[PDB]
Amino acid sequence: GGPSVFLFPPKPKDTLMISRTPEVTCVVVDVSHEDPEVKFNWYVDGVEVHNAKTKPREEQYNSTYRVVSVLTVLHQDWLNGKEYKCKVSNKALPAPIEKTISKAKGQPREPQVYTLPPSRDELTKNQVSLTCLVKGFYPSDIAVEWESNGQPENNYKTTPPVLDSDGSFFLYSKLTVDKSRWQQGNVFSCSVMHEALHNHYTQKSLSL
Amino acid sequence: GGPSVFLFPPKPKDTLMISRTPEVTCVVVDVSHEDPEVKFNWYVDGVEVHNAKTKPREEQYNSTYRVVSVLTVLHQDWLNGKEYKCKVSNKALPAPIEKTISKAKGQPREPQVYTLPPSRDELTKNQVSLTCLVKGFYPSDIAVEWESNGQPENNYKTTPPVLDSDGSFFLYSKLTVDKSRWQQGNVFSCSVMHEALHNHYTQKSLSL
Ligand SMILES: *[C@@H]1O[C@H](CO)[C@@H](O[C@@H]2O[C@H](CO)[C@@H](O[C@@H]3O[C@H](CO[C@H]4O[C@H](CO)[C@@H](O)[C@H](O)[C@@H]4O[C@@H]4O[C@H](CO)[C@@H](O[C@@H]5O[C@H](CO)[C@H](O)[C@H](O)[C@H]5O)[C@H](O)[C@H]4NC(C)=O)[C@@H](O)[C@H](O[C@H]4O[C@H](CO)[C@@H](O)[C@H](O)[C@@H]4O[C@@H]4O[C@H](CO)[C@@H](O)[C@H](O)[C@H]4NC(C)=O)[C@@H]3O)[C@H](O)[C@H]2NC(C)=O)[C@H](O)[C@H]1NC(C)=O
Ligand SMILES: *[C@@H]1O[C@H](CO)[C@@H](O[C@@H]2O[C@H](CO)[C@@H](O[C@@H]3O[C@H](CO[C@H]4O[C@H](CO)[C@@H](O)[C@H](O)[C@@H]4O[C@@H]4O[C@H](CO)[C@@H](O[C@@H]5O[C@H](CO)[C@H](O)[C@H](O)[C@H]5O)[C@H](O)[C@H]4NC(C)=O)[C@@H](O)[C@H](O[C@H]4O[C@H](CO)[C@@H](O)[C@H](O)[C@@H]4O[C@@H]4O[C@H](CO)[C@@H](O)[C@H](O)[C@H]4NC(C)=O)[C@@H]3O)[C@H](O)[C@H]2NC(C)=O)[C@H](O)[C@H]1NC(C)=O
Repeated sequence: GGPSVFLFPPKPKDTLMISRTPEVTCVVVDVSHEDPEVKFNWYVDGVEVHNAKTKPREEQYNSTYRVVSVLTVLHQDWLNGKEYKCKVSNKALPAPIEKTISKAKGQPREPQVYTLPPSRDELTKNQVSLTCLVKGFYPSDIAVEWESNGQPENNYKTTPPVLDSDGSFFLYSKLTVDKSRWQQGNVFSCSVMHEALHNHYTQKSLSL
Repeated sequence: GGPSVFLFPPKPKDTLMISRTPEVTCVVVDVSHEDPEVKFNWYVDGVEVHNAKTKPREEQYNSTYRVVSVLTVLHQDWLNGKEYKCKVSNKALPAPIEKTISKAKGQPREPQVYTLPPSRDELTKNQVSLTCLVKGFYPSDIAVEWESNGQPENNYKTTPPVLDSDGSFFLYSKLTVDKSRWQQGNVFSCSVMHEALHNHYTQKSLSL
C-alpha cells in the first residue's frame, strides 16, 4: 500500500447559495506510523494558495494515520471552472502525490423540470408516487428536494444523474405520500437547484 | 503494483431467459509483464466444476496484460443463491487470490410497473418523454425494455436501481419519441423482466 490521496469536491448545494461555504476536501490515507509527516500544498489554477485549514492527523484502528485539509473555495470560483490541486509530500513515497478536481468541463445547460402524477393502477394501496422529472441539465451537479405546505416532505428518493442521448443529464425524484393526501387535493413541490437556473432555483408543484 | 482480480455476476436478463446464456466472469488486471502466467479452477459451492473457457489472454496499453476466464452457470443455480468462487492460481502471486460472488440474499419481491405519460409543460418541445416507473422489487437484478407495436424502441435511458425506504428497489425508464408519434395515438409498452414475475416478465402499455 502506502499513503493514498482522495479529493472530494463541494456539495452542489454549497456552491449555489452564497449562504453556505463550499469546500474541497483532500484526505491523506494510510500515512505510516514511522514517518507521518505530510505536507499539503494547494493550488487554484496553478497558483499556490494558503488559506487551507489542515487538520490534526487522526490515528485509526489499523495503527495508520489519516490527515485532512479543507480548502474553502469561492462560489463563483468553482462555477467559473477553477481547478483545485492538492499536493501531498511524504517521507515514505517516491514523489509527492498530486490530485486535481474541478467542475465538469462544458457549457451549462438548464434543467427542464416537470411533475408527474401517480397512475391509476397505483391508486390501489396506501401510498402512491409523485414523480419529478428533471432532464437536460449539464453538468450533473444538482440538488432536489420536496415540500408541500411549505414544510419538507421527507419520504422521497432521488436517482443519481443519468447521461442522456444528447449528452446532458436527467434524473427522477420519487416522493411517497399517503393516498389520502393525494386524494385530498394537497399540492406538493419539487424544488431543484442548479447553476444554469436563474437564482439557482426553480420549483414545480402537483396536486389532484 | 501487481495482479488485481475482479469477479462479476451474470446479466439479469441472462438468468431469467432459458433462451439466453448466463455466465460469471473473473477478470485479472495489471498482470506481471515479466512472468505473465495464470491459472483458474473455479468452484460452485466448493466443488470444482471446471468449464472456465479462459478467453485467451489479451493486451492493454500500459505494460499490463488482462487474462479473463468465463464460466457458464446454470440458470436455476444462480437464482438458488449458490456461490461461484474464482481461485486465480497465479505462480507470481504472493499467495493465491480467492474471490466469491452470489446473488443477493433475501425474499424476492415483485415489481410493480406504472406508466406515466408526459406532462403538458413538456408538450411544447419537439420530443416528449414517456415514463415507466418500476418499484418495489427485490433483489435489484432487473431488466427494462421499450418496444412499439411489437417492434423494439431504442431511444430510452434507464436509471440504476435505487434502495427505497422499505428496503426494496425502484428505478425509472425514460423513452424519448417525437411528439408527432405520441400525438397521433400509438401505443408504447414497457416490458420488465424480474425473478419474482410470473414467467419473469410483465409489460405495461402507454398511449395517447
Ligand atoms: C486504515 O483505516 C482507514 C480508515 O478506515 C482506511 O481508510 C480508507 O481507505 C480507503 C482506501 O483504501 C478509502 O476508500 C475511498 O473512499 C472514497 C469515498 O470515501 C467517502 O465516502 C466513504 C463512504 O463510502 C467515507 O467513509 C469516506 O470518509 C468518504 O466520505 C466523504 O468524505 C469527504 C471528506 O470528509 C466528504 O466531503 C466533504 O463533506 C463535507 C461535509 O458536508 C462538505 O460537504 C465538503 O464540501 C466535502 O468535501 C464527503 O461528504 C464524504 N462522503 C460521504 C458519503 O460521507 C472513494 O471515493 C474511493 O474510491 C475511489 O478510489 C478507488 C480506489 O481506491 C476506486 O476504486 C473508486 O472507483 C474511486 O475511484 C475514483 O472514482 C472517482 C469517481 O468515480 C473518479 O473521479 C476518480 O478518478 C477515481 N480515482 C481512482 C480510480 O483512482 C475509495 O473507495 C476510504 O475513504 C478510507 N476511509 C476513511 C475514513 O478515510 C484505510 O484504508 C485503512 N488501511 C488499511 C491498510 O486497512
Ligand atoms: C492499465 O490499463 C488497464 C486496462 O484498461 C487497467 O485495467 C483496469 O484496472 C482496474 C483496477 O484498478 C479495474 O477497475 C475495476 O472495475 C470494476 C468494474 O469494472 C467494470 O466496469 C469497468 C468500467 O465501467 C470496465 O472497465 C470493466 O471491464 C468492468 O466491466 C465488466 O466486465 C465484466 C467482464 O467482461 C462484465 O461481466 C460480464 O459481462 C458480459 C458482457 O459485458 C456478460 O454480461 C456476462 O454475463 C457478464 O458476467 C460486466 O458486464 C462489465 N461491467 C460493466 C459495467 O461494463 C470494479 O468492480 C472495480 O471496483 C471495485 O474494486 C475497487 C478496488 O479499488 C473498489 O474501490 C470499488 O469500490 C469496487 O469494489 C467493490 O464494490 C462492490 C460494491 O460496493 C462490493 O460488493 C465489492 O466487495 C467491492 N470490492 C472491493 C472493495 O474489493 C474496479 O474499479 C478494471 O476492471 C480494469 N480494466 C479491465 C478492462 O478489466 C489497469 O488498471 C491499468 N494499470 C495501470 C497501472 O495504470
